[PDB]
Amino acid sequence: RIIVVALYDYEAIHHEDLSFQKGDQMVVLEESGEWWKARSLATRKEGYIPSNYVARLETEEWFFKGISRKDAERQLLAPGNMLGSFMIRDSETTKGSYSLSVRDYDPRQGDTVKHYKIRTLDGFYISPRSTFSTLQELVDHYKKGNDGLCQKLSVPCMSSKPQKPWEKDAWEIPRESLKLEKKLGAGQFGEVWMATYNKHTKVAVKTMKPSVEAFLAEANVMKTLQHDKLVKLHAVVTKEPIYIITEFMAKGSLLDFLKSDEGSKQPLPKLIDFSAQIAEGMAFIEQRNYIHRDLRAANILVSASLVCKIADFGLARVIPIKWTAPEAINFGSFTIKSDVWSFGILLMEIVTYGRIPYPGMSNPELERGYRMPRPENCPEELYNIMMRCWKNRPEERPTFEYIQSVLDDFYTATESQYEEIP
Ligand SMILES: Fc1ccc(-c2nc3n(c2-c2ccncc2)CCS3)cc1
Ligand SMILES: [Ca+2]
Ligand SMILES: [Ca+2]
Ligand SMILES: [Cl-]
Repeated sequence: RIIVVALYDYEAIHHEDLSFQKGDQMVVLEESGEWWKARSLATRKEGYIPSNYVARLETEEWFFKGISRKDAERQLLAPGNMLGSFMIRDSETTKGSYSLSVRDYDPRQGDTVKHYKIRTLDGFYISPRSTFSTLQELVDHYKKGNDGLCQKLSVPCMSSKPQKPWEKDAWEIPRESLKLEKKLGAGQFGEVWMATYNKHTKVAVKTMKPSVEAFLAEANVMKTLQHDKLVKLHAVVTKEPIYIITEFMAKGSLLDFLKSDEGSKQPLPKLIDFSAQIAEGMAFIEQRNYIHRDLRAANILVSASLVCKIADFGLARVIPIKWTAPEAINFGSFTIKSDVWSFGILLMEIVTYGRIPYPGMSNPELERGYRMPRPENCPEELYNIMMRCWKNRPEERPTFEYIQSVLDDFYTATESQYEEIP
């Protein structure tokens, strides 16, 4: 007898899925991954529901599960929030513990987010003097007054409806299910379309010009590489020409967005954030021991809410020298370090708002030790990161883990990560 509650509103759009509202209790009948079979207690109907839409602490309006410090910082500084906006989350360095992230303001620094460790007793407390038995007592307390905090607690961080999962057992789909509506891009190997799946789910389809099974297997490799900074691979059409179905990114490629009007209005910390998300994705690729082979702003997608994701890596294997490292050009040796070089070039693209890497220079001719000069708006240390990425010896290039760690806390000293309260 398992009972869960709905965290968000969900309207059914399939044959056997259920419609429920925020707060509706339900009885779990079967747990089958992204989709569970359950029975509503309000409608008494048995059907399918998305797992990530229900919980059995998560039910609290001020708790956010599985999110990092940087993620909290991003979601709190997002539009729709104010001073005092806060959240309680799973600690990222203290496994099993919790942390509080609060939005603050201060001149000369702008809008910020402070983070406080929450210590579990052997109850909870931020300050040893003021202790609480439940987290709800903590939040209720600090909503009354700072009491040591950077700011008085106000309203929980604005919750965002999660991504609707792909329908069950729909990895291989019939072509008739798709209506390719608007061509977004074309190339030598195929084209890219904005399309609709079964009249309900907007997706992006990549049509591949005409081995079948081997490519299919490569796609089966890609499908298991799921990450928030990697484009979600939903479905595939098997009959030629092969269609690759992925999630739709509203603002398209990072290149086009940076060259766009809205992109030119994006400040430097936002660019740093973009490249930090890209670095995180490439770090996920790095930990899994894989290779992108073609890292550029053109191969990075941007969601509607300004989220940068890595797209279509590994497709290159089934087949850009300015983004390519010397060790990969002269000897065809492609490794993660060449991806680091490529990431340096990408960094340069992002700071220069999509500008061509070596302007005025043709592909031929680096041997004289020439590196791109630092742009006027580019920070010296960021340029230092670029230079570290552009090193002749591949083994002397930084890891994507380290690069991500540096870019994430680019404006924060290590000591200033979590505020200390006596
Ligand atoms: F399977 C895939 C389908 C489309 C793409 C794709 N390739 C490019 N863009 C998109 C894309 C566009 C819009 N939404 C999502 C992806 C934009 C510039 S080049 C990649 C993989
Ligand atoms: Ca500086
Ligand atoms: Ca500290
Ligand atoms: Cl029942």
